[PDB]
Amino acid sequence: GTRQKDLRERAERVIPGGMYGHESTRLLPPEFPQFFRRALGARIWDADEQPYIDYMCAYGPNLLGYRQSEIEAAADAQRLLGDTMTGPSEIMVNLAEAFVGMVRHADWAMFCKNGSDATSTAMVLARAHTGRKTILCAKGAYHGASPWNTPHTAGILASDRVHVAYYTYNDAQSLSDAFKAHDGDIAAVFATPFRHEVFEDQALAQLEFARTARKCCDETGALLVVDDVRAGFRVARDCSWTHLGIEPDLSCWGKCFANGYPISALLGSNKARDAARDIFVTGSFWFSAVPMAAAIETLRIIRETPYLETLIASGAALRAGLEAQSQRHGLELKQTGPAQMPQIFFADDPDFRIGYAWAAACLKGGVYVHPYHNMFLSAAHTVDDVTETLEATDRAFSAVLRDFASLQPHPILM
Amino acid sequence: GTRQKDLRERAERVIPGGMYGHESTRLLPPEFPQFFRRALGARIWDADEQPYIDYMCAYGPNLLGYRQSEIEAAADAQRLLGDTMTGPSEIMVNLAEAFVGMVRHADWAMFCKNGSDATSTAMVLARAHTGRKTILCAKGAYHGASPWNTPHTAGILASDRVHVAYYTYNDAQSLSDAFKAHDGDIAAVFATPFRHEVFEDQALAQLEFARTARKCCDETGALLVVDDVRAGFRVARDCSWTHLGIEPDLSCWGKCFANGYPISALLGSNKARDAARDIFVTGSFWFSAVPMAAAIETLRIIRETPYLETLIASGAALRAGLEAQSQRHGLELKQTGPAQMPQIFFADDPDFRIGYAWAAACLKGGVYVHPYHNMFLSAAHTVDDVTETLEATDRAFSAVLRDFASLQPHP
Ligand SMILES: Cc1ncc(COP(=O)(O)O)c(CN)c1O
Ligand SMILES: Cc1ncc(COP(=O)(O)O)c(CN)c1O
Ligand SMILES: [Mg+2]
Repeated sequence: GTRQKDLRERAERVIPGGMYGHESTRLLPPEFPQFFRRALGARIWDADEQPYIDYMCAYGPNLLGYRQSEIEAAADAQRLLGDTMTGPSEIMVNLAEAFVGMVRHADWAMFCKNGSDATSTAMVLARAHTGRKTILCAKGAYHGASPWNTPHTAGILASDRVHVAYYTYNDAQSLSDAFKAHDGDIAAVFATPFRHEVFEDQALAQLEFARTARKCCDETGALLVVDDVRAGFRVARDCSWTHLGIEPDLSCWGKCFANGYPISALLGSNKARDAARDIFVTGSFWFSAVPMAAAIETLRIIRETPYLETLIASGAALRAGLEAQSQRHGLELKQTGPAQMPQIFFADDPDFRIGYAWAAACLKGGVYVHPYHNMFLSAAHTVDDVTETLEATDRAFSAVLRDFASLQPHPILM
Repeated sequence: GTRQKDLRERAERVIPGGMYGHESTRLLPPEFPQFFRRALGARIWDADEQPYIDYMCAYGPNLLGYRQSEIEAAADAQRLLGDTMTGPSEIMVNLAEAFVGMVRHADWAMFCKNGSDATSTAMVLARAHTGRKTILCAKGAYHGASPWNTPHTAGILASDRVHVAYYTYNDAQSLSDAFKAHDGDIAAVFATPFRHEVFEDQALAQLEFARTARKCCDETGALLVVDDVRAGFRVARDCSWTHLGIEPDLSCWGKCFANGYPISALLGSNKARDAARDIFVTGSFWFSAVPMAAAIETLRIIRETPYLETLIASGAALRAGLEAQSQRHGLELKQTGPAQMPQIFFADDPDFRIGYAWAAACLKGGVYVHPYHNMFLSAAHTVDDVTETLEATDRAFSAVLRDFASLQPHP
């Protein structure tokens, strides 16, 4: 609309490319809005005041609803006291106690801003702890956008990641072999708790893979690092490997544990405490109290309320509804990963032209779904939201069938 | 006091060493409180409700006073709309226009969280722009706590910084020599706008040094990056090298441009725009609107009010007062760098025993000063605050003289 077009014209002049990073719409159909005006519960409004039921949950942070009144009350109370001060607030202690108490593997916490801050801290910690160099990551796994791990390597030197080595996710043989390929020199294994990457089907972690990670780390003294920045608190009320009976040495957390306030965390066992004290990591904003107050109230709600069961039920209902609509319209889906963090692709759609068209058509019905990145459910998504969503998705399936002969892949994608 | 001691005991159990990073009190005298309860204007209150006139300004962020009412009203207005959303707020555009408008060398802005995010982005951008490897930094200059730049190297590999090379700050010949030592391979020169580092006297940047940096960059196509995360908006209303007449290609900003709200920025000229589009930098929280709304209002106040002149006047008064006071007591100071971001050391105090004792004695008088790290003035510090500060500093000078024979360095 008129406001979006003005904003895009202006943005291109003063922001490289008009926008950047994971929230850029550059690889989405052109009808996706870039700039928003407001948000509440499970909904966002674009600059032209069109509402969307939001299945990105702000790319993860919106766990409980935008402007959730209890979290905003806790943030308000802390803001009357102080935020970014010469030292941390006393409540930093309360937050570390609360987080450590919830995470069975952890005896301590460190707070930072970005999830990338937490994964980088984990990497440096493991090198200090072991005196070894090699960090093992799954090929194509996203752990942040630092030089060591950013997925797109313009301006990145080989030397920035020369001591990162790779294994195939969910392949126990591949991981075992990676330990032996750098025999005696493994500082850490990083693993996301499931496979959650762009343009790729999701897949749950396999027990044998997770056991092999834990066993090889135990045998060698390497630290097991679960990167829970994305899945944290939508799989479980603890580390997302809890249900596999596999406890890491370090876990990284972010996005949603203050329901949108900027704070991330490294949780660590006592095994790793000395190395955590030896490294030097910090930032201007890492000791700010208002995000910590929001985190304390979010963690309370996580502990004390059926938020998790609620958002999973909404996810499951959406999944079932799309399966049924899929069969009716003759357009097979691949719905993968947990229903509460779903990847929803079309079968037999290798250039994504079908998925792109369908996602764009859902916008016209007031639904924001994503053709290449996993989605997310919030505890604020209602049974009514899901019913209304499925009316939009029905029409989107019809629009894709109607326009099927004229569909084109995204040019920049191509 | 009692609450501080309970908190340190509890902290030790659930946080490595009870605290970490630049706000840890580990290297300060033991009477420095680690944990605080509240903050307002130029004052902080510790966990035992003792007020201090605060000369750290939260280590830079507090430019206009804690809980500054206009910035909080602007933050409130945005919070009723939305903060961390599926895309940025429309106000991201307003913020970029405002920041670009204020910064003469800049045509575009990118926003992030940490100052370290901005400096890292500048590094990657320069390598993408030039296709070269070597980043030149001043020996001992702090640009963040990433693997490539962190000052303490536990867990850091040689390979993390093998393409960072060093020059001597304020030494034009050293910088020129460093270009030639990596001939045709310089991606960027990073410089803080003055020397501002721990345990060291500060020094203003020399014109010939800055001109050399600009000229060597111009000749080689390397990018000149001014790291203004610390000094930004306390030296000038533009890049802190504005008074030298030297414009960088990139400048890095953070700490105070949203008066405590967490947001940082890379500002760049069109020369660097293509490379800025080519690199991939992002974060979950980098597109949040409320820090951007605080930033817009902070930047307006910076442009439209005499905040700079106010904090400079306060810094100048404090410096002249301490000069006179120290001389009366026969204890010479080294007050270095800008008066509004002062380093206050004692002459002939190589193990900091005197400065530590003095700084500790200031706490008893309700004044928070730092014996090894530069301090900061805010526009909320008043003439009466300086007068009251000087009463406490006087007593601290007397305390140091009384206990002089017994002073011991920090363990
Ligand atoms: C000049 C300079 N540059 C970069 C940084 C990094 O900022 P942050 O701590 O917010 O990551 C700092 C922080 N002291 C700084 O002083
Ligand atoms: C699993 C995972 N780890 C780390 C990060 C990095 O977090 P941030 O973008 O907040 O720096 C992300 C962000 N997508 C993530 O999904
Ligand atoms: Mg625990």
